[PDB]
Amino acid sequence: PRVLVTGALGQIGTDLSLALRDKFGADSVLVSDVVEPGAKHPLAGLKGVEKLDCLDSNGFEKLVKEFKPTWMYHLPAIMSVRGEAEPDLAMDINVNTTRYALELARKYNIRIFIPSTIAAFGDKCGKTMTKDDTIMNPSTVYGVTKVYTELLGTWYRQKYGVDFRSVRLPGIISAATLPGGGATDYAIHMYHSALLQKKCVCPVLPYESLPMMYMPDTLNSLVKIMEAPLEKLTRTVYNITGFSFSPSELRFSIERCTDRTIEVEYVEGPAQKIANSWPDSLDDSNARNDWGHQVKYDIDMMSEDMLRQIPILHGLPSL
Amino acid sequence: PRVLVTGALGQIGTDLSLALRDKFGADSVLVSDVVEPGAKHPLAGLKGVEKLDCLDSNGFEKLVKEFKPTWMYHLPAIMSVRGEAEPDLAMDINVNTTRYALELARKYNIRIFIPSTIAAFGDKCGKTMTKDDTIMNPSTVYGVTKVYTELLGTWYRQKYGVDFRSVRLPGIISAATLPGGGATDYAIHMYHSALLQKKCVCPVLPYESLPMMYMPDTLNSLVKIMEAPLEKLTRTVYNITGFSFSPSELRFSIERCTDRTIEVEYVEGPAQKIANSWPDSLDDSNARNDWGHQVKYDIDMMSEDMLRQIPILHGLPSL
Ligand SMILES: NC(=O)c1ccc[n+]([C@@H]2O[C@H](COP(=O)([O-])OP(=O)(O)OC[C@H]3O[C@@H](n4cnc5c(N)ncnc54)[C@H](O)[C@@H]3O)[C@@H](O)[C@H]2O)c1
Ligand SMILES: NC(=O)c1ccc[n+]([C@@H]2O[C@H](COP(=O)([O-])OP(=O)(O)OC[C@H]3O[C@@H](n4cnc5c(N)ncnc54)[C@H](O)[C@@H]3O)[C@@H](O)[C@H]2O)c1
Repeated sequence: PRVLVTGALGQIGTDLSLALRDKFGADSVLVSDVVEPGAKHPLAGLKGVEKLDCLDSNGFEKLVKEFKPTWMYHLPAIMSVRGEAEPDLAMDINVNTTRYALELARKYNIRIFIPSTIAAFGDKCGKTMTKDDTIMNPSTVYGVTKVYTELLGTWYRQKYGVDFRSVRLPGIISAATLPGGGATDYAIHMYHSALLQKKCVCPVLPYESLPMMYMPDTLNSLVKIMEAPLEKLTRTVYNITGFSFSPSELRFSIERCTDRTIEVEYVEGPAQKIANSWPDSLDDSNARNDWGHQVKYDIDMMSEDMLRQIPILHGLPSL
Repeated sequence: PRVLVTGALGQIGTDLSLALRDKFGADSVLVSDVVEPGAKHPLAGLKGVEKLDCLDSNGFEKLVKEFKPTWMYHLPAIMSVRGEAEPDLAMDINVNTTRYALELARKYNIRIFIPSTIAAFGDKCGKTMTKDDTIMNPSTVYGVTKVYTELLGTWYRQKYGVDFRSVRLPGIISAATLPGGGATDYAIHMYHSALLQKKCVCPVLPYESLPMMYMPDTLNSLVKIMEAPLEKLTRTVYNITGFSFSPSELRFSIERCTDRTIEVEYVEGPAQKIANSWPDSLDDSNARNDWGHQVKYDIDMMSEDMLRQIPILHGLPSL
């Protein structure tokens, strides 16, 4: 497998890029992003990490044509909250980069991964154990563009035989890289605002349950879905989930793990109406069945690791 | 009541633009298109006809700014058959023109109608009396872009308060336009063939039912929906239908009228797989109930009208 990741320097890409370099050999992985990594970023100083604007279609084709990837994880998008404030940029990046990637996959025979999201859903979806197949009525421009992503990929599969694969990722939690302007960002800032002990102001309301998942489970599935023989895939897009929580539940979990009575001031934010139009939980039976999606981490295990890891990697108070 | 039409010179835009000039006075109406009207084009010569490529937002804005519409019907799109063969074009037009249209509706406070289509539905929609809210899995790039069109316009309404209105149009019959190799244009080829007493070569399978509507009812409806008080509109996107027929029912209808046999040879054309994935009929009761959508022509009525009108408009043989 010769693998290319676009949008690599972000939350997902960072841990993805490292896990692919580790699993497959730093030689077999090329990675790229619009910016250059800064001084402290985990992929800084590493070979095979290019600067590439996915909107520059010639640059995109030239990187691909030279590297001859066989897999591609196409990760750039503008996410929910920031898309509502910069919608022109979200229409650009999430439609046009997506289109250039599908065309390069076709032209150059690439198995292509594009994440969708629970943001593709909206208030008519069936919010409890949402099925893979249901009414799609997202209420953010982000989700809108990702419904397009899902349908456009599936059409490329049908029309040209392009091996397009996707999963509707839920809230993904990690320590390495701080998230990129979505609603689930609160969780990770709570973990920090527990460490520094400063008042966590949480934009999301306390009992708003969302599907969520910890990064190593997320990394395991990203690869596993892409390892799978095409014949085992009954569809192109799949719900996967780790487990659901509310911000009062994260608060509690971190409150156990630390032995502290930490402060959260629930000052509602733009994220709130966004989250509320999302499902409380997904049915991911079809992924479990088709290609063996599996979770190990529960919410308490996640906190253990998280409070243990931010200090190492970022240098906040330890123990 | 002031009115911009874009893509005003095609099938719908010709009989919409003439209906609107009549009803609301020619000084209220501006029609535009990327192409000039042909000398034999109904709109030839006439005051109030403009040439605009909607891919150029600056010109669209200019025209919009000069004229100052209260209303806009935005009609340009590459439909289903041509889209599969020219997807680059379908994606540019169906997505980008739509984008610039909604933005100008936002910026200059215009009531904006953009039609969707039954082609936004796929094989999972519920093919009998299809509902307004259902699973939307389009088998065409056209269909894919129209779903995006539905969701991006619904989001414009919630985010900025744009008055976005839309209906899913069934197959649309009119004498005023020629038999192009489109998806539902077998119906219109079978009339010209019938008066010419040639054979009809029908690419669509003999008992493929489809939602259809005779233009009269479409122009009535396209206006009824744009005249409605906002508070009556329970939704942004409505199914409307006239009536469903198959090619064999349309055959029995023509022949009842001619009192001759006319012979049709059924083959496979590209239209067949596309039309097979579309529904057999639509539930349009939301459109009846909120804004009084109504249908006057049945299939015999329509055939009688078309038999008359075509020789008149295109030189063909008659009775
Ligand atoms: N992390 C989550 O909770 C989550 C959930 C669901 C889906 N996703 C999906 O995962 C993908 C990435 O998520 P993330 O959280 O890692 O994003 P991020 O915002 O952390 O990273 C996005 C990266 O894209 C890069 N980028 C932006 N525009 C670019 C361009 N034009 N060319 C090249 N690179 C560009 C930025 O440099 C950034 O590194 C997105 O498609 C997102 O919808 C993430
Ligand atoms: N005809 C049908 O039965 C039917 C059914 C369902 C939905 N619709 C929708 O109704 C709308 C109009 O359909 P139609 O039947 O008149 O199609 P049409 O092709 O007959 O007319 C389309 C017009 O768009 C113009 N155009 C193309 N590119 C343009 C651009 N860049 N800028 C400005 N104008 C451009 C074309 O010159 C043409 O005059 C389309 O959205 C179509 O998807 C039509």
